[PDB]
Formats: sequence, C-alpha cells, structure tokens
Amino acid sequence: GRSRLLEDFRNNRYPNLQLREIAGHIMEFSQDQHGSRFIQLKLERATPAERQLVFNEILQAAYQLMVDVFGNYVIQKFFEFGSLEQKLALAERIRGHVLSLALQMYGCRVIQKALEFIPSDQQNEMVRELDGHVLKCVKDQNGNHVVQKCIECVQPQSLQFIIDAFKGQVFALSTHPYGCRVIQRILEHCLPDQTLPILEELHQHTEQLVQDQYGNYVIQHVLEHGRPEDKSKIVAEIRGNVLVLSQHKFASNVVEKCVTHASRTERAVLIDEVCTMNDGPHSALYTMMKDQYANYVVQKMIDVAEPGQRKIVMHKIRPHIATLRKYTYGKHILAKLEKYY
RNA sequence: UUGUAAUAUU
Repeated sequence: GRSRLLEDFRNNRYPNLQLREIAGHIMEFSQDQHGSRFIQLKLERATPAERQLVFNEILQAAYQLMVDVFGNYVIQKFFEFGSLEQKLALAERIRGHVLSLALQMYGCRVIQKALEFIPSDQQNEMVRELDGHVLKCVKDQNGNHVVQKCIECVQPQSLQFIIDAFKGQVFALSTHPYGCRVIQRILEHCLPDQTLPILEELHQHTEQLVQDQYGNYVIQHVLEHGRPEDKSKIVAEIRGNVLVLSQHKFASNVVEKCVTHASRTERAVLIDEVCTMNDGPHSALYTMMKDQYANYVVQKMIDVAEPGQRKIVMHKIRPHIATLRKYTYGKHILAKLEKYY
C-alpha cells in the first residue's frame, strides 16, 4: 500500500531524513501516522522557502488532508505559521465545505484553526455558510466548537444569525450539553443588543434553569459576569424559593452563587429569608442544616454574611447543636461554626 | 474522607 520510501521511513531506515528528500511524497506522508508527525516537526524548523515546497503539494488535495485523521495537523500548521497568500489559498479550498467540515471530527479542527488566523473578510465569508445550520452545529459534538470559535474570533456583527437562530431556543439549548457552553460564549462576546434577547429568555425560565444539570451553569455565569440588573432579577427569583432550591442538587449551587454575588443588601435579605422561614415544626434553617445539599448553602451564608448577621445566624443554630450531631450532614455545620467560635 | 458540568483528533 505505502511507498518503499514511506515503509522504509516507518522502519527507521532514515535517521537523517529531510523535507527535501520527500518531495513528491508529501500527500502520502501527511496521511501516515509517523509521516504526519515527521512533517509537523520538520515544518516547525523549516525556512519559509522549505515550507512552500511542502505547501505546493498539500494545496491541490487540501480537502482530502483536512478531513484526515493525521493530515488535518499538516493543514493547521500552515494556518499557524503560513504566509498570507498560503492562508488565503487554503481558505479558498475550504470555501463551500465549511458546514460539512464543521460537522466532522478532523475537519472541524481545521475550521477552528482557520477562523483564528485568516483575515476578517475571510472569516465573514466562512461563517455565512453556517447560516441556516446553527442549531445543527450547536447540538453537534464537533460542530459546537466551530460555533464557539466563531463567537470568540469573528466580528460580532457577522453573527446576527446565531442570535436570530437562538430566538425561542434559549431554554432548549441552555439545558443541552453543548448548547449551554455556546450560551456561555454568547454572554461573554456578542454585543449588548445581541445578548439582550438571550438574557430576556433566560429571565423567563430562571426557576426551571437553576434546577437543570446544565441550565444552572448559565444562570451562575450571569451571576458571576453579568450586569447588576441581571444579577438582581435572578436573586429575586431565587428569593422566596431558597428552602426548596437549597435542597436541590443542581440549584443549590445557584443559591450559593446568589449569596456570593448579590448586593450586600440582597445577600442580607436572602440570609434573612432562611432565618425567618418556618418549614412546619422547626425552622427552614434546621431542615437545611441536615440536608445533603443545603448544608453547603448554610455554610456559604456563614462565610459571606457581614459579621453582625453571621452572629445572629450562629446564635440561631445553637439550640439545635445536640440534634445536629445525630444527622449525617450536621457535622459539617458544626465544623463550620467551630471555625468562628 | 458530604454535592453538578462537553468521552470533542496524532
């Protein structure tokens, strides 16, 4: 199958092998496991002139190498360290294949690499081909990364269609394993008038989103990085739901995050809520102190409360210390209290 | 010795 030259190379019959010596075998070498690594390493220390000799052969069947397990690496090397003309010639080779490459395990890596190192006008050409196929890519294990790289590297103006695709889909994709990460890149990069519709749908579903295994991360992203107004809407939804949401595997992390990033006044109001709520027989606090998730929340409130409110809370916990030692998760409240005592 | 993130390529 291979060439004597490639078989001989695989069987270490060439310790002094140079790129010059494999002219005419570049394609075949690029598709070989060792051949590819050989080319990748020699190219790192090749003069611009030597790199061009290689490029001449990789150009014609560029597509064939882009979708190849090993050949994709040789292509990306050229986006990383190539002349402008080489990078344009490769972007010209990608033209009309963006989507099919994006949805492919190796091809997608070439695309991501290209977005990072081609000129803005060329990025804009490349991304146009994703228009109509956003959801397909976002849901895709490989494609979703191409989309994230678009958001990171491309002028936000060129991506209105991403936003437009997400309209009515925010909830669906904030609860999707790959869509949630895409939402998190949008909140980070896309313009205010572009996040605006995204934030609107998030606020409409926050109670539900905090209880999702992925959604909860979206809501916490806003609590950590968003505008004060956004943070406020979120804490307000959480507030009045602290007791139940504190006992929920997923949303319990969101109540902690609200406790950390809420205004001093908001934080105090949330801590006050659990202090004054009475879940039947005993306090909502008591319920939380023996719960598997909420014990964390209570400890969090202890660490972030202003000293005066922390004291009140501690003193309110005191009456139940003897009981708390019997329940599995109680030890953890007591550990925390002991730090402060 | 208490609780959640994407099996993304040589």
